Amino acid sequence: DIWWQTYGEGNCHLVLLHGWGLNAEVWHCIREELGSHFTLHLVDLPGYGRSSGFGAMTLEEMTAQVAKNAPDQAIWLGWSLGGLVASQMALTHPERVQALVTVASSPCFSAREGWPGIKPEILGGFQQQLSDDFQRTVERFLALQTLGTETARQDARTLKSVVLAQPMPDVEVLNGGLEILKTVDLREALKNVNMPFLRLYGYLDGLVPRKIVPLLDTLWPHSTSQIMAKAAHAPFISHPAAFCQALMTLKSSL
Ligand SMILES: [Cl-]
Repeated sequence: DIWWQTYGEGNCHLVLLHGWGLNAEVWHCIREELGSHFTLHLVDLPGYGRSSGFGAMTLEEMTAQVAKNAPDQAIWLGWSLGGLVASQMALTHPERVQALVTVASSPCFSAREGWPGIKPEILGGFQQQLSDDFQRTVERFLALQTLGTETARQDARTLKSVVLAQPMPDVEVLNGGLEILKTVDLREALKNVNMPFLRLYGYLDGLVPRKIVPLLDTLWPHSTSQIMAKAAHAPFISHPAAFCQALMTLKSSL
């Protein structure tokens, strides 16, 4: 079964989805601040963290499992890979999604024609590297997410601690997750979501290039965006106050 946790007692439900190679413990730093304003629903994505017994899955397969024991109605907030899951949830069960929020996430992580992103050969390299250098490879992908910030060292340690505090997922699971990043492109599909859609980014993010923000402001006219100036790929860790404020403003606007 998929591991779900409820935290807090706020009058708006908020689902929080973590990124690749991690688990819901990444949200520990913002729980207290958010818990009076939201009831939080924290999930370990299938195959990750405490959600054992799953193998490689496509985004479609993964989201359908996450949906099973998710709350009836909530804001859905996804970080990085979690942002793809939240997006797919908005596309499949719009009546269950009060608002879609992505944080440091792209609808298409891989660079393509006219589209900034990660070279797909780089993601393929990480996949290949998992076979013989499993632990360091996971850590090397995570190490990219905190660079250039005021709190880079501390924040990289935070993510590494999250990884090390639980058993490692199966290589199959991790390889499959990179395949989702490498192959999924939700740019066209997301034009059609009609609930509030807020996209948060870190200016210094080395995985999700800030150049995509104006491209998507134009491609997705119903959506809105905010760039945190001094944050990289984990803005809720480096800048929890600004992150929480964005969610307050969203909550009031529903
Ligand atoms: Cl990710």
